[PDB]
Amino acid sequence: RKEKRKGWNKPDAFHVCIVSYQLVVQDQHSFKRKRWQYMVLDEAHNIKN
DNA sequence: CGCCCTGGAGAATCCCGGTGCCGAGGCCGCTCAATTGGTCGTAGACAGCTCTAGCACCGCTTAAACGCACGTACGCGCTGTCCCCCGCGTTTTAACCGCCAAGGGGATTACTCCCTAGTCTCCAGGCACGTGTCAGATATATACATCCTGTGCA
Repeated sequence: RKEKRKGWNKPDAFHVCIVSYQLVVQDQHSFKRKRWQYMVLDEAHNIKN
């Protein structure tokens, strides 16, 4: 993940990113820094709580 | 034939932004032991006087300190050996959350009696002190006890 995040910030290396549900719990501090346009949730019956 | 010195390579570090996050401090409400004064009685500093071991000293009387000479043997330097834990990759488990919500007992706060001991008081007696007495260690008569000497002998 560090190797994925070293081409991350300054330029645009991707038009979309694929991140698992549970990884945003640990990496929430890193993912909250970058601005985003669309964040979509699959099978929302998880987050329902 | 194989080793210091150089050069290429790699990665670990330092430092400078860049944005989200939370408790340090400020602000208020409040509220209780510090502050001020008076009363009261009480131990500490000031002599006072005394008395007693520390101080400085002098001179026998040994007795450790010292200087040195020898020495020998273990601390140390060097060398060969080998093996054991570090570095790294691959396997395996501990712990967090999600589900899906309930109580539970133990220190806290507040209240409530109740009785053990501080304080005061007087009566008595007991252990620090002075003296009696024996234990141990000390210094000296003493009855033989071992050389020395007249001394008489064969």
